Amino acid sequence: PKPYVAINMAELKNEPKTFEMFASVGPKVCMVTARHPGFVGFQNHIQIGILPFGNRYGGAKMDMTKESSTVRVLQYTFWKDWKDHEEMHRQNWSYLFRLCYSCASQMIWGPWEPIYEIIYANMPINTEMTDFTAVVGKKFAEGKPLDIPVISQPYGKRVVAFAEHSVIPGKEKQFEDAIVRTLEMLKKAPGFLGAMVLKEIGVSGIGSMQFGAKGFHQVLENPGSLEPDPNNVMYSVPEAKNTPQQYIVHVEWANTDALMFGMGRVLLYPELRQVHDEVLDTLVYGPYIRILNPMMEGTFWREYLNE
Amino acid sequence: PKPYVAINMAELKNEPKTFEMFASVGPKVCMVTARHPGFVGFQNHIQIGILPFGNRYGGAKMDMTKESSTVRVLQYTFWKDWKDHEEMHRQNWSYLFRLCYSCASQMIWGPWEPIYEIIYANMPINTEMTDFTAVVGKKFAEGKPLDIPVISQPYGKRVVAFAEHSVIPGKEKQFEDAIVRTLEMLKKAPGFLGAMVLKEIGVSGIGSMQFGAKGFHQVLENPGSLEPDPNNVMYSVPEAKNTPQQYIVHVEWANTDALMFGMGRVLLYPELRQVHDEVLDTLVYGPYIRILNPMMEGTFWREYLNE
Amino acid sequence: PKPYVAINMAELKNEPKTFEMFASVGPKVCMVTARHPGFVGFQNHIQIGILPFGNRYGGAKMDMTKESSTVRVLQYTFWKDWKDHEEMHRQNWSYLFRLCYSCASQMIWGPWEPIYEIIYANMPINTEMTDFTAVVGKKFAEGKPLDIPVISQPYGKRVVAFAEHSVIPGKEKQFEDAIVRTLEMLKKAPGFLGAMVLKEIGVSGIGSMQFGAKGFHQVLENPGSLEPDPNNVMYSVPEAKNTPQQYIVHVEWANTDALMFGMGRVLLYPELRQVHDEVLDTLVYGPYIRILNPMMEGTFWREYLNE
Amino acid sequence: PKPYVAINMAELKNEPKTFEMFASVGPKVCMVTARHPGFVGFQNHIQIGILPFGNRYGGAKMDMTKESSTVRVLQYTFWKDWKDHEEMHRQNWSYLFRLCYSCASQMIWGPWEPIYEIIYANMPINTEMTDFTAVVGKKFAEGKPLDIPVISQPYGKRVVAFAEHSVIPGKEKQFEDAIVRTLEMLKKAPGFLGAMVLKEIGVSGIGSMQFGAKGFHQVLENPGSLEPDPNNVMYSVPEAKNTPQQYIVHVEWANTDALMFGMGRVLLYPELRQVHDEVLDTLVYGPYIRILNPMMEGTFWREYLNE
Ligand SMILES: [Fe+3]
Ligand SMILES: [Fe+3]
Ligand SMILES: [Fe+3]
Ligand SMILES: [Fe+3]
Repeated sequence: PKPYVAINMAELKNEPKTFEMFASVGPKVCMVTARHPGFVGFQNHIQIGILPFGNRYGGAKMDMTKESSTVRVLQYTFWKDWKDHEEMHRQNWSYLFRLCYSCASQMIWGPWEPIYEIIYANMPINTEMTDFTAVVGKKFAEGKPLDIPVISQPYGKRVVAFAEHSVIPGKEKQFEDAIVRTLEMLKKAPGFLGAMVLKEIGVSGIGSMQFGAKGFHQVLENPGSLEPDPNNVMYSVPEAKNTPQQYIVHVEWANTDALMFGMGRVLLYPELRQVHDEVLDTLVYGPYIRILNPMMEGTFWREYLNE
Repeated sequence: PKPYVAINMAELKNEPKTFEMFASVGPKVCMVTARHPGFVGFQNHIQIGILPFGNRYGGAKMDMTKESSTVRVLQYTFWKDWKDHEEMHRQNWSYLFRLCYSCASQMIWGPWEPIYEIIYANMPINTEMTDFTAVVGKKFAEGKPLDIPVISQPYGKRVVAFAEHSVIPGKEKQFEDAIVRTLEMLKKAPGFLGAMVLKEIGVSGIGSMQFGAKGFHQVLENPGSLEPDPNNVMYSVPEAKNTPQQYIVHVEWANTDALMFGMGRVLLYPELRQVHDEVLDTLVYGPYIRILNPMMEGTFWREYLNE
Repeated sequence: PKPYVAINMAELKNEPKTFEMFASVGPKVCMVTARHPGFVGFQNHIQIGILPFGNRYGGAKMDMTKESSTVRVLQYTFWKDWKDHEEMHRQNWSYLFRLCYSCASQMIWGPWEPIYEIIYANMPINTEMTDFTAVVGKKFAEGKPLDIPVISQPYGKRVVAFAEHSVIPGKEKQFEDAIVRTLEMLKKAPGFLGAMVLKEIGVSGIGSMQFGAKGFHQVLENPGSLEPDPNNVMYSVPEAKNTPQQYIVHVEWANTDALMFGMGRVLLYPELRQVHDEVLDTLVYGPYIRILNPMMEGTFWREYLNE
Repeated sequence: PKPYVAINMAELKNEPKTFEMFASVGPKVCMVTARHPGFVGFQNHIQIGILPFGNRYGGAKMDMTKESSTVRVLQYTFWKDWKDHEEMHRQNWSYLFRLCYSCASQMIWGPWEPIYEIIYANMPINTEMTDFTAVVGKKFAEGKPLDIPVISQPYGKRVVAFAEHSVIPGKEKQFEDAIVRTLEMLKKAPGFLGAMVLKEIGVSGIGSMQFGAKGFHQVLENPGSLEPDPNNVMYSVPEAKNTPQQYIVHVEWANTDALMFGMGRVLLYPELRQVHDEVLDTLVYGPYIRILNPMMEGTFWREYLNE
């Protein structure tokens, strides 16, 4: 079935010390998160660039890593119930906070952790190029050759278009109907590896280190080994849900060329352009498209999705 | 069904500013072109070199990009009816002319835009290496394993042999029969990714910036933001059709080695050489073979072709 | 009287080896050509650049020799009858083919040899700056001061505007009348050294190395010392004549500045601009203006012209 | 059916001028060779190294190209009848000799051209990585999935083990029986792309430039544009057949590691070692194993082989 998604967002200095901490601390946080039985996996991204839309964002390009002074991370964790995410944080607060806080020296902004429900998903399991022979054989043995997925390679061997949208109040249903129609046609593009639509349902105060006064002081004064009071979070997840309603349209691609022209299909193919125009008419903000590299992931989240 | 093809040809300085403008302005032109419902896609090429034919063109080689001071572009746009191309230009002239004119500072020759009909086509849909598992599965589920195409990868990951021919008046039928027979045998060469024969039917004056006196002066005097009179084009598309009749034989290949020895099959394989000799006996000019890289493309034109 | 003109066109690598062969092989070809009594001279050009028309071809300039990776040659041979050119080639094929073929290692495109009739000529004999005293004296002694020409210096000491045009079918007479009126007024421009209008009447297959299948294979397989079958040309000169009709407007100038502002007189001088507008209204293609340096020439062709 | 094989052998200076002539002159010779209807294709190799057999040839390695002062070529041409090869050489002698003689400046040894019959062949058609989807689809449509070959990529994208053997007189039958059993088992090794056994039936004197006294002087005295008398060869092909009987065991591999450990299977796998020991007991000379790169080839010879 469809899990809920927590996306931890932060911006850090673009320097080797940051990427060393990704390799040291990242796996630990993931291991702590996996203590909860509602955890069904994760997909962690670094932003490598921005889709320029021709020259609409003419200072951007799809790979800005060599030039950029910062790196933005977007860490998806998937949950059977979004309340599992909140329980996990509280049950493991002593490990989690101390781990996360060790990133402090590299932080420029964040963490900010909105929660989403998945309202549409066409996402395959990941496979390495070594796996497809056995996948094909199993599917033909089962009499289901239609179930043979594209090869979506894990661990940094594909790219993600992360398309931010916020919708005019009262237009959410028109947006949702038109974006599904759009993605159902978009899957014809070469190198298309899957898509899903995330609809924000709120924000995790504890995952965003957003406390009341007491916890705020505990964070600012912290030597690194004392927890802020997790009961000092002043708001529930739904209380922080944004209006205008926010969505993420998450589309995966074989490479940045397939991304650029594949996403471009909603502008260049007249039939799809007419359908996607109904999306555009609903927007307060967007589409703003970040280019992401899914480097570290627990691919079994897609096994849960498609069961 | 078979679309018509407009091929915009130009020669520009081989320098980074030229390729930057390809990345900034090119997508804009394509987006404007896609406003017309008769537009079914595009395939935009840079010439990377010239087939030397042994040492017949001993100064040429298949990849001259490092040494060449110029870059030739050949931009295919595909149309349900060629008149759609003419209508699109006129309906969107203010955007198109101003976009296109921004390339002027890099231009050495062109634009020149002949219009072609497709008299023969054996062209697959494009697929990325990630896609072939799902394509195979669907074709077997549909009971059509013969319909499984070769893997023709989009966006700069294959090469094109662009073979110019002009034919002795009265020999067009002999040319057309023998070239089809040739291409039906050529598809056995390894790495063959498809072929088509384009027969010129005229030239788009508006796409070639070829006006009467009034438009000529408006082009030469232009600050960049004023349109030449699009009604000042003095000839219709068929009025400029060339005699001797011109053809493009367009053959796609996995790589330049497959191209070199695959096209060479019409000289090296006795059975095919006898067939291709009937092509050669009809020619005023050619074959002259440009090596093209299809870098930017709207691959859905092959979906239209093969429906 | 007016001779016919064959223009051998080719594009070669811009490197010292190419120019060394011009000095070694070029004179030999010309010497073989002078074996025929219908040969009345020659004028051999390298293209040094392209007229930018302001910034219509903003990437071009009048002298591109330092940056360009290729060099284009345009070799005029003049003939009492165009059939003399065809006879000469066949009678001397063993020398000519082997001489021309030794250029192969430098060739990128060509040879392509259209044949032209001269429909208008205002061209003086060449003289060096040392000659003018005797020319002046001789003309006054004869009572013919009007026969004193401008000083048109031979052997690379003037420049040529090579202006390509193709004309809308049915407008040939309007083009020809208007271009003659244009050139009769243009001769007032400072530094004007003469003009002629060449009208294409066909293409020499043998001079273009355009054979049937048999000769094509003999060319491609050639070690350099065996002739392709000269009777294997499959078309006569007039059979290859182009429609739309092609013309060359050939104007000679004291220097590239005189050329730029002198040719510009058809745009800058209102009275001449009105006349030349009648040329522009007839065009399918052009004017496209190559800047040529006449380096090697047999100036006695102008003596034949002016007798 | 099984063609006959001519293998032209030579050793040339290992310098870029040698490889430029391979690209310029090589295709010309092949085009001349394809004039004969008995020609069914070719496979041209450069030796990249020598299999060291541990340190039995401790000064050799599988890739010696960076260090070696020479390059050895082994050019296979395939013929319906070996007499066709002899006929082809004599019928086209003036082109062939002059083309071949242009290699003189680079030659250190050769040419030497033995002729072979194929007594065993397990060789697939070549395919590029782009082709296999259609090959699989076609074979399943034909109901013959067992006929799906390995992917044997043409044009320098695989390697060849060229294993020289000469056999004790009277042991040819034991050798032939044991090598076929060996190769039938060897096809199990990973990356095995095919094998064939060539049995020498003679030597082409004309292809080896081995004339009588008259032709020898004509060769030594040649300016490059005169043929030696091709009828001055003093021996027929079978008159030069070697005793001890010579064989080539030709095995193709995905890469040099597959080659080293795959050919090594006859030493490392006890069951196959016992079978291959019967080959070793018959030998006067060998096995000596050259590592070859098949760079230029006419892949359709395998289409003739497997029909
Ligand atoms: Fe979290
Ligand atoms: Fe166009
Ligand atoms: Fe000529
Ligand atoms: Fe041979």
